[PDB]
Parts: sequence; C-alpha cells; structure tokens
Amino acid sequence: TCPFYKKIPGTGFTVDAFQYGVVEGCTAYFLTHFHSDHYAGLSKHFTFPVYCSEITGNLLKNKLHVQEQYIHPLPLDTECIVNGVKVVLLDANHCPGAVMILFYLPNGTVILHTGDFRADPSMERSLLADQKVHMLYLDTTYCSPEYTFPSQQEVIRFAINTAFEAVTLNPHALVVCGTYSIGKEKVFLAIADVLGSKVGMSQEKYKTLQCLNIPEINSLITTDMCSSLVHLLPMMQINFKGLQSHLKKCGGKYNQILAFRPTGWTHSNKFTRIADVIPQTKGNISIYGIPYSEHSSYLEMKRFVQWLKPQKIIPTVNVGTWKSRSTMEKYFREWKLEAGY
Ligand code: NI
Repeated sequence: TCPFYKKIPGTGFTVDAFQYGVVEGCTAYFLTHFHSDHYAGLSKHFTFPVYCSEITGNLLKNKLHVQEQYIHPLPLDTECIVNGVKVVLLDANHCPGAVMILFYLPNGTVILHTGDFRADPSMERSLLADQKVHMLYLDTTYCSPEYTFPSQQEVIRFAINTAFEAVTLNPHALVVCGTYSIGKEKVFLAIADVLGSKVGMSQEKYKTLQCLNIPEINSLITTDMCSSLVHLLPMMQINFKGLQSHLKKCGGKYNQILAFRPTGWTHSNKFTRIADVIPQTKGNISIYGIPYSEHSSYLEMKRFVQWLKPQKIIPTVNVGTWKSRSTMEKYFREWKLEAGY
C-alpha cells in the first residue's frame, strides 16, 4: 500500500506515489523529478492531476505520453495555490527539472519535502530562509559518515584534463560516457566542449535531452555518430566486452577507447583522493569510475539539517530495514544535540 512517508498530512496530497493504483483520498499527485523509481506507474492512461516542474512536464508529455490536460507545470521560486493550499517548488540540485516542495498547511504547519537533492549552502538563501519548517521529508540516500565525495567541480576538472591529455596524445582515441537516466549531463558535455566535438547518441537519448531547456543544446549534441568523438552509451555497455564491440562498429576510425562510468559512491572514496584515481585497462580500452554524485554527502546533509532546524525528520530512503532506520535516527539526535535545537 502507499507508505506513510509519501503522504502529506492535512492535505489530499501525495509525493512520488504513482505505483499504488488510485490512492484513497488523493486529490493531487506531485512528481519531484523524472527518475523511474519516482515516476513508476505513470503512462498515457493517467487521469489525475500531476504537479511538477516545467522540465519534468516536457518529459511526461514527450517520453511517457501523458496527456497535456493532466500535466500541471509550476514555475520555481513562486508562491502558487493548489486545491486551496499554498506551495513553492525550489531547485533540488539533483538532475534537470528536480525540485523540493514547500507546503504551507492551513493549520500553520510548514513542510519541506526534499525529493532527491544534493544539499548546498546556496539553498540557505532561497525562500527557505524566510520562515520556519516544522517537518522535513529528507533524502537520506547517503546518511552515514563513510559517505564522502568531492565537489562536482573537482570531478569535472579531473575528467576534462584526463580526456584532453589522452586525445591530444592519440587523435585516434574515442571517448565514451555511460548513462541510464537523466542527470550528470555535465560530465559528457564538459568533455565534448574541451575536445571541440558534439556528443553523439541514440535518437531516444537525443529526444530526452531536447526536453531539458539546456541553453545552446542544438550546438552541443547530435545523432550523427560518425561526426562525433564523444559517444554516449547505455551504462550496461560500459565494460570491456561492450566497448570492444562498439569499437568494431566505428570502422577503423579509432584504435583506442577512453570510457567514463559516473558512479554514485564507491568504497575507494574511503581511501583514495580524486587526483589519485586510476582506470581498469585491457588492451587499448581504459574505464574510469568517477564519483560524480547528485545526492548530498553525509556532511552536506548534516549542515543543511543543522541550518534548517526542523522539529521532526521523516526519512524517505533506506527506510526498509530496522538497522538502517535505527542508525539514521541516531544521527538525527546527534545533530540536534550538537546544534541545540
Ligand atoms: Ni533521483
């Protein structure tokens, strides 16, 4: 059944609750972002109102064929009324079009639902600064102190310099970047930019990127593989067998592949710095795992919460085991006691 952490008390609202059939008593279904665990269940046959960002709205229309009459896009950073309740959408610093939702309950309670987010100090100067938040529905994906990772900027720096050096040494080397969802576009766009190439990709993936309101996007991507030296492939094909196979398809235009796998976290983060990352190599193929996260590190999460000082925290990730739940509740208490709220 719909779990309690997907329901907004004192409203008829749900968040990211599309795979439970009709939820008894829901008058408006909110979608934080276009990732499949979140939209799971949406289709052209959905006939309830969906509230979301403009970008998520382009993807529902174009990729899932939801009918226009049911898609209700809202502008960001703007006080809006939905079924008699004031709401604001804020940027979540996750994937394109991803939002957090502020709900102002008629009784005076204020609720923030983070969706999926990477907490940042910049959020301390949004509309969130202007009033108190009583309950926080928190993205707890990496809520454990082992989860450190570098900034997005430091990771992109590493990737740009790696690719540029490799291709300047060998002008017959191909760069390939894996993907399975929206998010992490900066990786492949930053590499294509330093190399003076467009990124080439399948027709489905080009369609997906064309929904995303990226500036000058017509100049940066293409479906013509032959004219591109940065290819995107399904993440599943980013392995030695998959890459050899792909290289055969390029018709002796290339004799080397340098490939990037933007993971979330991996245990080499516990020891290794970004400067000291190395590839797995077999022959003329090298594969780099880079820790490009669109979720909060443990420290970024802790800082955001200690700044927000909520009265109650409701986790939305890792809730399925008692050991996880218990561990998270302990960090929350530590954070509250250290900060004094
Ligand atoms: Ni997500």
